[PDB]
Amino acid sequence: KVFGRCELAAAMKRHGLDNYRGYSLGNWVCAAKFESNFNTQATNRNTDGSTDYGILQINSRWWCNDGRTPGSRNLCNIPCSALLSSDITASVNCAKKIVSDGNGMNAWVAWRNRCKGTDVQAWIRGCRL
Ligand SMILES: [Cl-]
Ligand SMILES: [Cl-]
Ligand SMILES: [Cl-]
Ligand SMILES: [Cl-]
Ligand SMILES: [Cl-]
Ligand code: NA
Repeated sequence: KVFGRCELAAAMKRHGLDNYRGYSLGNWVCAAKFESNFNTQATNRNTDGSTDYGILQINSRWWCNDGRTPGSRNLCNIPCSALLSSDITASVNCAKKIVSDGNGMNAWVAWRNRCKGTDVQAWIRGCRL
């Protein structure tokens, strides 16, 4: 599923991401835009053989099991394929664990390079929330 901007903002708000660990909703929408272009089916392989999955590009090196990342962890206790669903619940719940692990949203490279320090409120401007 390819979300619209305001559609995704509303879904993320319903799932408790607005101001989660102090990160306003626009931060999460901006991260999803640049990680996946709002596409739940996005995948990208990393140099070390791990793979990033879904709307927030969560990495099989630490967070999910895909059966092909030897020596990795599965800290969200899910198969990585569950992060590709049109229902974003699994991605949101795993992202909550990630953002709580000490490094905040710096875990998302695209957030750090393209959202951090910008006017992220623009990503939810005009949306009925
Ligand atoms: Cl957009
Ligand atoms: Cl915001
Ligand atoms: Cl594995
Ligand atoms: Cl949902
Ligand atoms: Cl933080
Ligand atoms: Na893994």
